[PDB]
Amino acid sequence: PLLVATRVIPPFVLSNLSGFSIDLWRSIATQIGIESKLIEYSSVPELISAIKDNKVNLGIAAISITAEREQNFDFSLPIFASGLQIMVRNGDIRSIDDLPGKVVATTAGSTAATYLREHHISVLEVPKIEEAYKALQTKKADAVVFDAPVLLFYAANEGKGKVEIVGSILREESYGIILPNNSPYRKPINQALLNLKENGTYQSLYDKWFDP
Amino acid sequence: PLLVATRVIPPFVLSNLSGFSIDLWRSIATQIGIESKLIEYSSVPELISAIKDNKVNLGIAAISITAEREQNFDFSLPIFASGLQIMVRNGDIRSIDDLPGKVVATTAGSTAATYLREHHISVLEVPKIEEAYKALQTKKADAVVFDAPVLLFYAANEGKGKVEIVGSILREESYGIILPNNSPYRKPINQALLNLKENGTYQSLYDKWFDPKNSLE
Amino acid sequence: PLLVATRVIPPFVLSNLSGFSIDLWRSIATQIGIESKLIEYSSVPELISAIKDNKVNLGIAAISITAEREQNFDFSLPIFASGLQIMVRNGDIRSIDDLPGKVVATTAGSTAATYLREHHISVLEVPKIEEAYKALQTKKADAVVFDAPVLLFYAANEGKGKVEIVGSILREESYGIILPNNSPYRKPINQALLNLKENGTYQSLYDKWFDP
Ligand SMILES: N[C@@H](CCC(=O)O)C(=O)O
Ligand SMILES: N[C@@H](CCC(=O)O)C(=O)O
Ligand SMILES: N[C@@H](CCC(=O)O)C(=O)O
Repeated sequence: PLLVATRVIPPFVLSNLSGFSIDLWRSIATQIGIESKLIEYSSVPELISAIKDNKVNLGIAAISITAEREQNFDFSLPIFASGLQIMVRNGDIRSIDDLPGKVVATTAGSTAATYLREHHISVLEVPKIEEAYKALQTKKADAVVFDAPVLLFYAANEGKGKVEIVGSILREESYGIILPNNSPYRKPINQALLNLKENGTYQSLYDKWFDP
Repeated sequence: PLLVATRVIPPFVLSNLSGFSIDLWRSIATQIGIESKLIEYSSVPELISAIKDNKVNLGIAAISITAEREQNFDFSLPIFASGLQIMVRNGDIRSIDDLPGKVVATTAGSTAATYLREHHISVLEVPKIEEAYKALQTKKADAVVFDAPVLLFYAANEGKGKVEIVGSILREESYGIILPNNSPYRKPINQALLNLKENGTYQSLYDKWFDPKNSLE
Repeated sequence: PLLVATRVIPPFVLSNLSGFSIDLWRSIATQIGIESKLIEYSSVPELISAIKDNKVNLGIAAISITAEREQNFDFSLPIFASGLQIMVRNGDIRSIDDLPGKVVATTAGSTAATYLREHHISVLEVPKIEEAYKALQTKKADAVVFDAPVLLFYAANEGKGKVEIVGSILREESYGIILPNNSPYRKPINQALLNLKENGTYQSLYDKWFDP
């Protein structure tokens, strides 16, 4: 059976195991005709090490496809469109223009953390995005920078009436299923994914988590 | 010097060779240190066969990534977000629901011809994109179904005030660079494209050939 | 019980089920002592996928034996000699040389379709041949290219006085019973067919359906 590394980050991955990426991988696994075990990891870099250490066959959650990651690993066709975005409390912070000199929360080992560090912005790195939302509400942080879809999902729910997404996408990124190089499952994964997109399953799955 | 198959389809590929894909490939190639020679093909299947028979090293144009093509060929990361859309003369056709029982023109060997056939719609598969537009005017066809980006360009230009685009995207498709299986150029192309997006080059190219508001994410 | 895929296409397969291919299959099945269940399909490609999906054990109608099909599937010995033919309204169009720039109607998924596309002729691909004939009479199409035996049958029947078969055979094609690769029924069917061809049964069936 295929060993699949995952990471908790709603609405793509939730535990109690559910979410967009979970339903998607399952539809993909069945599409191919193989069984798989989901192994949770605390962060993206940990999930990546699992790939590099050959502990799992692939990884899926809300993994950004980046040049640096593509350099040492491989990816399937994109499974979702994302991008970095700023979120503030419900001001003096309206865009990236205002970030220098502020404290911004985000998850450790994320493309957001890397982007913030490159811009020399003071960062409060937390293990789970949920803790960043708390830092913002408690005012420990002045803003949050993370993947647009995740922030929007939050604003649409728990964050309702308590936050605001400001500015434009600071960095366009798409999600993908990460794999080791020369993986024999990349093509069957892409193949299945394309089928799901061509038969209407991807759409149904999309609406379930992003279209009420 | 790599042999690169291309197919004329504005505004991605134009010839008087320019266009969005022409500029994108040039950047990717210049960044990788690769030099190339572009070879023109008359249709998508004709371009695919050149790849299949090892007559070229890869191909780029407005090539939809599909399950069927992915089965025998490889694709880079998507280079564009596109999809099929309906176009009629400026009626009784406003959406997919209005196609069955009608005749829709499109290019032979296109994802649009496939979509139409599979949905049991009568399709006039022409060998030349321009002939599809004609078939609509001549009324030989009731409507045309083709890539949205291409129809918009034709509409805002040569077909301005003579045609109209209707309904939403029938099916979303992304374009990619098609490569032979196990191609050693796949990863470096992906790496190049990713950097081009990260440094803004991609963004600038897109805005050069398209209108920001029409982006399909 | 063997599942047999069929497609309605007179005079080989007609509904009222009869026709040359239907009578031939019955004689073959009776001889091999096999019980069969017929399943109708809307197009040749649909019938083919039924074979590929193991949804049927074989297929018989007016199925052309081509390299592309033989590469992915198998065939019995030919059950008929056919070929592509041009039909016009009741002159100028007489060969492929007059088809450039013309609209030629035929069924979607057929060898005629593939032939026309490969020769860069505009082809109106309809799901039902009946539409092809209508398009010709309505002048939407300038001609129709389809299987000679089928067009001849039409011209003698519903088409009498409104159509004309012109020119010679564009491309010779034989019909066969299509099967999945490694099919254990190929040889017995072949054996059965040969016995019918050798004891006069084939001749009788041929005369019954193709005698002027
Ligand atoms: N898309 C982000 C998610 C990071 C996280 O899950 O914390 C990345 O791949 O870096
Ligand atoms: N995006 C279409 C283009 C068809 C064409 O260029 O004719 C495809 O890949 O089929
Ligand atoms: N002999 C044709 C028949 C097509 C049809 O029945 O639609 C073929 O095998 O393609």
